[PDB]
Amino acid sequence: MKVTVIGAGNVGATVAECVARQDVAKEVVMVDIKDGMPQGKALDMRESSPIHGFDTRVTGTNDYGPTEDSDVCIITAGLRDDLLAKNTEIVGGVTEQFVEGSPDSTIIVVANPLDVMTYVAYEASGFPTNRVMGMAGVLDTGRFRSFIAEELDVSVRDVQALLMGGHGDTMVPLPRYTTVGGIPVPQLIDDARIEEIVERTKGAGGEIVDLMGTSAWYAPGAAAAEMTEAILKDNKRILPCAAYCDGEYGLDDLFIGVPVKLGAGGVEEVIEVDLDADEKAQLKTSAGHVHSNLDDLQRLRDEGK
Amino acid sequence: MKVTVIGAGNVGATVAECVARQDVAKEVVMVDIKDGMPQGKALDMRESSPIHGFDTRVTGTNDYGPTEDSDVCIITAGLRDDLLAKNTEIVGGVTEQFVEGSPDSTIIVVANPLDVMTYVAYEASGFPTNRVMGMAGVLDTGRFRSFIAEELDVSVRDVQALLMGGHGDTMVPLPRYTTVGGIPVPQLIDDARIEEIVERTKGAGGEIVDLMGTSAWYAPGAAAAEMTEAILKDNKRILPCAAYCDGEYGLDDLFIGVPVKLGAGGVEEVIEVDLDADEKAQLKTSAGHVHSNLDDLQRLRDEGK
Amino acid sequence: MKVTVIGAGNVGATVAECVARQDVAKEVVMVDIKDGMPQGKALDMRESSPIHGFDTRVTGTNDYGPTEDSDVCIITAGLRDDLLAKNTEIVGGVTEQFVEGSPDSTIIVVANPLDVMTYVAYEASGFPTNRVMGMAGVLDTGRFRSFIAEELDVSVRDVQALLMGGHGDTMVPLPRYTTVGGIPVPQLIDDARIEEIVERTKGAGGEIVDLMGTSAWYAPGAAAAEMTEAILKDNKRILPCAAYCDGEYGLDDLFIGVPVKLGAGGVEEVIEVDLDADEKAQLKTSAGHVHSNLDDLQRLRDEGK
Amino acid sequence: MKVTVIGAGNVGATVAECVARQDVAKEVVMVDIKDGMPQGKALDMRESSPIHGFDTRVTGTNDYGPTEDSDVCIITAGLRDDLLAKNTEIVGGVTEQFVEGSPDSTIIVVANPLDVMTYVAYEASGFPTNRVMGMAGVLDTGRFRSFIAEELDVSVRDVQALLMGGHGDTMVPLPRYTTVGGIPVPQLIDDARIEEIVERTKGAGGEIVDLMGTSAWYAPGAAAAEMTEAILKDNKRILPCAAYCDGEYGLDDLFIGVPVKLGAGGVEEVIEVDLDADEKAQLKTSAGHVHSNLDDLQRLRDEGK
Repeated sequence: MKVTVIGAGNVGATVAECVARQDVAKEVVMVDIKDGMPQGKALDMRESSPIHGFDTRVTGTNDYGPTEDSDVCIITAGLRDDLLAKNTEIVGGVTEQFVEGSPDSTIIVVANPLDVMTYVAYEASGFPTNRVMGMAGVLDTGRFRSFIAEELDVSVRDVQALLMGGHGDTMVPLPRYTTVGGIPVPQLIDDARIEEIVERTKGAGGEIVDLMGTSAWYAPGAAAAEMTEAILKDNKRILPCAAYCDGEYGLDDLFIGVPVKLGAGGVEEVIEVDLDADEKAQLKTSAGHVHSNLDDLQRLRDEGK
Repeated sequence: MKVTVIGAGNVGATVAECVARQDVAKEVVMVDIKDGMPQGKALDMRESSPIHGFDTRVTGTNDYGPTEDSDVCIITAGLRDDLLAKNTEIVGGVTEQFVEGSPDSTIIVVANPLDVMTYVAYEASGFPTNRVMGMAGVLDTGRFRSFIAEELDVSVRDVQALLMGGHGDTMVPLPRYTTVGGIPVPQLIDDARIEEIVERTKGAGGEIVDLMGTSAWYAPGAAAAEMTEAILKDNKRILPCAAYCDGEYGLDDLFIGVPVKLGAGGVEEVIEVDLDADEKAQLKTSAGHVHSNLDDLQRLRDEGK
Repeated sequence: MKVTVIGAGNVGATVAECVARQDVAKEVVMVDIKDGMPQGKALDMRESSPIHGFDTRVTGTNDYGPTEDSDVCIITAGLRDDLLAKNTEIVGGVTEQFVEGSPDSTIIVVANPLDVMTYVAYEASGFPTNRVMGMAGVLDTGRFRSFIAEELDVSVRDVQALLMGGHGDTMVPLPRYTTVGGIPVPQLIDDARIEEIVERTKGAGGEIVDLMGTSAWYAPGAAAAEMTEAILKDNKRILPCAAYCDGEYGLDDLFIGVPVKLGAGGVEEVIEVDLDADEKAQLKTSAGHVHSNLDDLQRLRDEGK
Repeated sequence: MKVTVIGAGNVGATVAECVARQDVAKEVVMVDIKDGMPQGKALDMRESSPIHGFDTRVTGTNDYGPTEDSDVCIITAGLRDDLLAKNTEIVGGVTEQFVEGSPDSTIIVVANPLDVMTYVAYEASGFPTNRVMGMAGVLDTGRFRSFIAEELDVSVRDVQALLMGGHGDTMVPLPRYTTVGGIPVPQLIDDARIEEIVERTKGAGGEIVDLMGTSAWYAPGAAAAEMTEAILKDNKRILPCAAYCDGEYGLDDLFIGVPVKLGAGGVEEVIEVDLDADEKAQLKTSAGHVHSNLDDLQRLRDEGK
């Protein structure tokens, strides 16, 4: 099996290196427009291979030829209307370039705004809906779990969480569907502290930008690599991702963050969890925000932007 | 760090090999009364070490000298009144033999009946209550999770469960504290099927005996090795184990299956989860059964048995 | 990918569990004639899967239906003329039963006498020579490396060794092709001690039988599982195995222990290392012994045995 | 156990993340002068911890307080006379700052020029010679092995190599002490191709700089993390590192690249491999170059630089 990562910056390179370390794929190919960068990073990773002990071949290139016949593609290239326009162009374009040579692939998008970029890639791909998804929920939940584990001083291995919706303010937290060793977290942490943690999770990306002046990559890269492993292994992970919904949660014709079953078939099922009145209202708001962005897309298209 | 496993039969040898494969401990020592068995198994494991790639030294012996200054001890030696008498003698005796040379150790008991044998070891040890525990819940939950994952066709990595109480009929299942990707399992599986799975979990040990004519070891060994890793790593796992309860769940002066935080301090906390009326009634019944066994212990002591 | 293990005794079950723990194959199937044993062991392994964290499905059966469309098969069923006759019957028979349903598989034999049983399986298989091999060298080298690492008090990770030929007296040790952190072992250990270690390696199987009264399984199982991983991953391991030689080392028409490149194509290359006069003489003797066994095969066939 | 990494740039952060992923240390602390960078990177790594599944706590700070009572320290801070002066100041200074709070630590230096910086740190540390070493050989050998594995199309797991001396032109390659599955590489690759690979290894750092415009970090970080693991695990790895030599190879009073045994005692032994006339001449030249740098140090000290 063969994996392509589009974009060889911090996030893309992290995806590539994490997939290569798993030693499941035969090859991982980084493609990027910047001459020499994917080549240098790939060479550095290959030189690390005997030390870590993986045989996955890592390649870097500026052309799409070497990405041909890929099984999985992770799209990380990407920098309100200006951004939507700029990233739409980047994501749509690289998707077109990629799918010509890999018609049987499954695509994982990591570009903002994430739910809308997932749709942009789906449309440019010509693939069925199950073959395109976005990484967000796994990062958001990894963050939430890390904060919970820190608060309780418990192993991260025993904290599980479900989060839905979009990123940031439109992210939909589900503390009652967050557990520690099977125990719902509201039994262990009080409401005010849970709400503090929810707010930190919503702003987590910006928090890191504020500290170091650029956005995260270790956790975003790990999250996309986990989704890649599930596809390659066909192991049926249940993870929250940006996925096409047809009727679930009463949403339709929409890519948004939902729990899914992931395997060789891409998004094999969208799981429907019970949401109470307030949670439905939050999800409705988040869906409204995705539709707003979709509307802006067409307006910007109309205007030649 | 150094680990002793008392008993070099199928379960003990599995504990030893699993701990050695983790490559955390410097040494693992199997001690057993049968001349040549722990020696042969340890030699076979050492000869496997370059193939698997672990440096943990595995030793086998018939004497307690080589177990001295151990950090963790897992007691697996062990074959109603006849059994209680026989295993009490074995477990109490090996505990006495062991603790003389390892006064600073933490003990994990794997002998039936499990809750009572955990007490027998505690009493023979002279250790504080936090330093002695029994393996049961991790095996029971591993079983329950495996059945759930099989039923839903989902990754075992995404199924979590909490079970309390004793083994078998007195095991206390908590399906509402069982989740798949964060989603409570009763939302996904209907009541009749959940009850089928609960009953299979209760009888799981006997099921294997009925198939192959002797009791399990891969899963019991893995479970005790997981508990050992938590102590060695001080990683604060939240796991159900037979632990001393002082007031939790309204139980007192009692070792029974409860969720605990495990680390270098042994049982560092007993976590109290919310139990509804029926669950409390089930736990009360299970506690009653442990007390019955404790009563039988003293009767058999009185009678010279 | 799918792996079958024929024989669910100590060695076969170890192969199965080790392959399942690697979490590379989708399924591992143990087949054995003894009702209930493979079923019980497979169930125990499945119940361990959430504790260890693997999604490979382990199945046990008494029939060959469930082994169909396997990619790799490891044959471990098997108990001088009496043994050769008995194991020839077992190995030839199970091979016939297996290949009917898995015509595209690669076979790894673990039955004694190993070089001759590898040929017996090849003949019963109808497969090309590259698709059938025997496990011996990886076990012998794992043993030799473990003894060297113990003698020097160095990591097993840094000791490498090459051994050729058959098992036991006809095993061909190559101390000058044995290194520690790249340093040939004769520079570190003196001749008399190297010869002690060579003799221990030759008798290692019997040593364990003498200690515990039955033969090893942890290291033999690990060795066959390593060979299985190489095929599944197509990672091009260079390992000593019983392989068909056409001209290499001047041997012809012969399965015997040689360094090979292993990948998806089975034995992809037989590597020819330089042997000095004494080493050639030893290999010639070992080949003579394999031919003797091959001769006995046909004599026993002639005699209706 | 606790690990400090001085410098939170690409290399230091890679060391930290690699050590944290091993899940052996309780805590890893990155310290760096740049406000916010180690904090941001550490937060990103902590948020990745539930996804990868490690409990090692990663901390970032601009002060040395949080590094106190560290067991291992990896020094990666650091940018001919100008460089020697600049890095001497950085390395000596951070060493002084660090050892005040961690008097029982072992130090691994990753700053250029590597052999001389290892001495600078040793002198600033007040530690015995066994407690200070430099990372170079493991990176150089990882590179050489990767090139060999690529050339032969074999697993990196089966290629081992020994390299001594300094970095670059003064690096001392030992192709006859380089093996593939135990087979010396000159038996498989011809002289001209081996020399090509040796020259590529010598210039490997510059090759990457030439491709991407900045120096490597995946492989350098992996190499220092491997050395850290050996100390933490006390596993007795035999690896080439910059270590203090007292009489070995006829060198004296000198830190230079040699094969060593690494464990809890730091550099526990310097192993002496047999060198032929040409190899001795190469090592003598490399030692001459280290002494030249040592001489320059004192000249620059004399001159107030």
